[PDB]
Amino acid sequence: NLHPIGKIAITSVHLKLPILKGLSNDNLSAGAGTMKADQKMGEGNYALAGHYMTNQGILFSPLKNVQTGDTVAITNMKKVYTYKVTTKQIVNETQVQWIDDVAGKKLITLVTCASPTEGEVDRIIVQGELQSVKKANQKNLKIFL
Repeated sequence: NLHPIGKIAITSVHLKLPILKGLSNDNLSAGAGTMKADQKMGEGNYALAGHYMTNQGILFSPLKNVQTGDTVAITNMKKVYTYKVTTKQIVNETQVQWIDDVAGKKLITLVTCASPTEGEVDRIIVQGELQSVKKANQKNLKIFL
């Protein structure tokens, strides 16, 4: 009953998760939560956060293995938005500007803890630039199966 609004896939690290609205603890434990109220796929800077791991095991920790040039795809089941990773950084939690819209860019920004340890102050940031928007047909949706 979290009601996913989409899905994210990063084939390079075998990540496939629901996208959920907002950063509730439940959302962050189940998938990628939207970091801003008003963001839209394929527009501005689409920001998503998830826990590094849960009780069960890994969640967003595979971000640590994502490299520049990797593709990240999201869908709302209407269109598929494919982004190409332009940076991966470990930053301090205070660097909130990473999720801000950037004039003349269409970005995705993925955020998780730098580690599972108590009171971790650092975050893994994976950011990418929109490469394509395609109709959510069988061919383009396959990667989300």
